Amino acid sequence: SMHSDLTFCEIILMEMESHDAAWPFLEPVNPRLVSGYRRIIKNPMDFSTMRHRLSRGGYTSSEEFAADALLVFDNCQTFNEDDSEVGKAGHIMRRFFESRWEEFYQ
Ligand SMILES: CC(=O)c1c(C)[nH]c(-c2csc(N3CCNCC3)n2)c1CCC(C)C
Ligand SMILES: CC(=O)c1c(C)[nH]c(-c2csc(N3CCNCC3)n2)c1CCC(C)C
Repeated sequence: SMHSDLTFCEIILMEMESHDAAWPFLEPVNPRLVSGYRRIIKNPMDFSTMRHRLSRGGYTSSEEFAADALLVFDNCQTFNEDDSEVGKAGHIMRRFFESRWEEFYQ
């Protein structure tokens, strides 16, 4: 399971999931709702996958956790136009994440 030293990451992820712009990213991108996603996006990521990975001990370090967070936002900007609803949400969430991360990494 998760080491207590990563509790700050668990909290950041909880706060991300609660954010008004998080709704696109809560669960894996759903083939029932959009086609051609995994054709393009070779490493899908979403907050529920991260939540389960963190809780089971699948992140040994905070850097591995942060890499998956950034993968959510990198995938979003690779697939979606910047002015689309999901594209805009990804930019909001990246800023929110990076602002929280910078409290710890400075
Ligand atoms: C392609 C993409 O990057 C997307 C991401 C990260 N999310 C979503 C999305 C949209 S609507 C929804 N849910 C989740 C589950 N609950 C119902 C609503 N997820 C997309 C598809 C965008 C567009 C093609 C509709
Ligand atoms: C239910 C669902 O599967 C959905 C699919 C495929 N797309 C969208 C979507 C994208 S953007 C937008 N709007 C609505 C009108 N006002 C705000 C912008 N709805 C949804 C609703 C999901 C909900 C979590 C927001």
